[PDB]
Amino acid sequence: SMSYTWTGALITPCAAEESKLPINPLSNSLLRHHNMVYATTSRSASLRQKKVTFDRLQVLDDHYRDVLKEMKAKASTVKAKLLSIEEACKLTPPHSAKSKFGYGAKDVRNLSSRAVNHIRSVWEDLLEDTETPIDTTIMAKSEVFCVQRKPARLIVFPDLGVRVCEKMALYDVVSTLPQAVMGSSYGFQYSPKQRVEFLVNTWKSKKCPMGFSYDTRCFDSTVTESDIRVEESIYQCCDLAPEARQAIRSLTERLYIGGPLTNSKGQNCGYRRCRASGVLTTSCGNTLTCYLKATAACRAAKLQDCTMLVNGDDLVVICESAGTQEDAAALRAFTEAMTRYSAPPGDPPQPEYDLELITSCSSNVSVAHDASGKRVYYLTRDPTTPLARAAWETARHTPINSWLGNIIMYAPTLWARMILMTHFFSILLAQEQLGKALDCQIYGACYSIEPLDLPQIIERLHGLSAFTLHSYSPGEINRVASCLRKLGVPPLRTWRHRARSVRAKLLSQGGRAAICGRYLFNWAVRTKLKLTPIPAASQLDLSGWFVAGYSGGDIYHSLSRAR
Ligand SMILES: Cc1cc2c(-c3ccc[nH]c3=O)c(C(=O)NS(=O)(=O)C3CC3)n(Cc3cc(F)ccc3F)c2cc1F
Repeated sequence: SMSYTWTGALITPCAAEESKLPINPLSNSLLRHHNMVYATTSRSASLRQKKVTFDRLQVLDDHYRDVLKEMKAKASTVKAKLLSIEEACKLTPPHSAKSKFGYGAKDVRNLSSRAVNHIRSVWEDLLEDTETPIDTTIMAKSEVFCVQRKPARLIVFPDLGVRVCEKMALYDVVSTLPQAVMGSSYGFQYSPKQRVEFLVNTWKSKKCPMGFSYDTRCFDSTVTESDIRVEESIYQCCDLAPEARQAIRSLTERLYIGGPLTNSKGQNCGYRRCRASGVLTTSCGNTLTCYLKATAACRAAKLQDCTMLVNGDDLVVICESAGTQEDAAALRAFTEAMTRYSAPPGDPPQPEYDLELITSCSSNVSVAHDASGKRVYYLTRDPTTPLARAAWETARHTPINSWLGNIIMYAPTLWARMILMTHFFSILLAQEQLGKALDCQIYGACYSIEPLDLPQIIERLHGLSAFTLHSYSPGEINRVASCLRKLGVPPLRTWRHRARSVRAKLLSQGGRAAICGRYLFNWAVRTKLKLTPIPAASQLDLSGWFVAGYSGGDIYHSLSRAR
């Protein structure tokens, strides 16, 4: 069946759309080639519609059926809880899209009578009606990139009331079921340090390792109605409250398998028969589907001792080599099996024999040295997108600060320490905003974090070595330096100079600012300050940070104030 059908109505914006990076003094201090930075808009939506619309042909076999039964036997151990309305309301981001029914995210979070009444009505409707397709809005996503232009990605999501109900029925399922089913292969249970440890230990565990990343083209569009019903068959193995069982059944038939598309103007846009990108099950469902197809494809390909690491549609496989020619042929057999399963490749996978050459979750393993000269493995990535987005976020107030998420997740990297920390601490200190909480995203969930709490966050995630790495690889240094020339970012010497300045100012303030000066900027001086465990680090409640993926799932993970 076609992933989408269209009526001809356009994918419309709801307000004015900015596509060019503004010429602003603060962003220009970071990145001077402003014309290279752009944001996607609804103006390119028709190009994306063409790419995501195609017929799916899916052929299932015994390997697929065998793996599915194995997955369901593991799902059968799970007991999932129905969330109360209050619990589901607290998981709603403060800036989540308002309902079309007269209330918004602040009303949901405040448990306003109108919001609660409407959520109760939507819940009862899911329990009573098993078939009426649920309306969804389709919008073009506004995302920033560096040239060499991508068309806008499309986001499809139901109304706020339905999103609260999805949490009630499925938040516990999507949070706990993936690790129960996939075990160590489930990527979202790992912090970046745990992920690098898992990749390095897996790589070194093979007698002669071979690894590859597998890029499915337009994954959400490749997801069939059969895949979404198979995903529900796994959720149904949980012990569930009867209302949760009916809600999951109704949500599957009325929303997850497909439904009508409406634009921002209220016009009928078309019909979807594939994965919606903006529902609570997007991450979990994609992860399960990708794991199932890949596990079965490994068996069809006769790949030896496969270890998968899956995050949604992002897949990396590490296995035992059977020799270069045999590996090349088995990888072609894997691709053929994935294609039969309706997961054809974007670019053909390539066998890799060096762990540092593999890109998974847009990241690669690299090596640096700690204060003792000991080798420390860590995850890095090409810094082009992070820098382009940091420049955008400097010129415009954006709802999500990718720069803050990048400092947290890529804290050990040369580029996050020398450029992102220096730039934003310099600006925030000048604005007396170091203690102002900002929103960022970790594995798709929204968190409100104060920049002054970064040292203890980084220590907990990455260890104290994140503040002592030096002797970065020549390849990594070259990639960063080349990116700076390309984007017109000042060279690393300028960053060191700016860091010494903000470091002095932070130290002069005492308190949490001085802890930022000491730990975050010790790299900038020859006269190193002594770095001991931060007392606040052991007290941090990082429950919920690295449990599951929630991208597109409308999840907020910071504390709700009492009432
Ligand atoms: C080192 C490291 C950092 C991240 C971050 C991450 C970086 C910066 C800020 N905040 C973050 O969370 C994410 C991530 O953005 N997750 S997500 O669910 O929104 C997914 C995009 C939909 N991931 C998983 C992931 C990354 C892809 F680039 C692609 C697919 C994926 F699953 C990571 C894996 C890692 F090894």
